[PDB]
Amino acid sequence: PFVEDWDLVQTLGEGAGEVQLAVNRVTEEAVAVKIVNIKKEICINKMLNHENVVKFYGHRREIQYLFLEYCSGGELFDRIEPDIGMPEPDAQRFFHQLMAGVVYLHGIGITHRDIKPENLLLDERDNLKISDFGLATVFRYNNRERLLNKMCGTLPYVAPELLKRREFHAEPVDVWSCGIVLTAMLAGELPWDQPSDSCQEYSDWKEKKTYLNPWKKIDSAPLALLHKILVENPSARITIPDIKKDRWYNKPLKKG
Ligand SMILES: NC(=O)c1ncc(N[C@H]2CCCNC2)c2nc(-c3ccc(Cl)cc3)cn12
Repeated sequence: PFVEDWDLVQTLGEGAGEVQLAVNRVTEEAVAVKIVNIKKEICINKMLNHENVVKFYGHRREIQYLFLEYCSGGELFDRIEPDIGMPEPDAQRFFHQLMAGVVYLHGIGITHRDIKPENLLLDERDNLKISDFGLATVFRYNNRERLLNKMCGTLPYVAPELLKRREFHAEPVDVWSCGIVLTAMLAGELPWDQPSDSCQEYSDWKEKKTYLNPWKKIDSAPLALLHKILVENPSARITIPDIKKDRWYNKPLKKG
């Protein structure tokens, strides 16, 4: 066990330390407790205020204890059936929410840098919340953008420029990773280990061999969006404002 007025029940997961479920045995309030960038993660977390971003309640040192909004729905990762994905209507809804969360972060000059299904949680209402800001950083301050120069993230989810460029813009990288997540949601598999020239799967994609997995499992509509997101040249890659105007993005979907 317990921290101050909170008792720790179970180990909900773990980064990397351990994420525990805490209950204010008195007020019965339930929140997530993460046990331990760290300094920056807290600083960044303190700026976060959005319905699609895990809320930060506070921290305590004592090993720093981060108190976060509890998402009982777990990771989006576990809603993805291997080799199958999930119903398109569910995928679209999660993607809508992911975009809302990313737009917000980018609007406050914050880049997540580690968007993946393991870092996207769901509340009791199955609302998506962006989580795990341990790799996040500021890319815009005083209205002045700063290019990124460090390589952070998770290989299957990183944009190709991150592996080939000295410096790169932060936004297009987060957008790319969102497209990898969309791919996973609709195909139940990742398209490649990494977006490098030495990767057969990536080369096949650039060569537009969509008759191969996982592209063949994806409907033409969402697939056309993926064609705009997973663009090698970050300056040609689709932006969020344009994603929001995409045909599939705006397609009414019914399940079942
Ligand atoms: N803020 C939360 O709530 C929360 N934060 C982080 C979690 N795990 C990390 C682990 C490392 C990768 N990123 C996610 C996590 N797992 C659950 C959960 C909820 C319900 C079930 Cl059934 C299982 C896990 C809830 N959370």
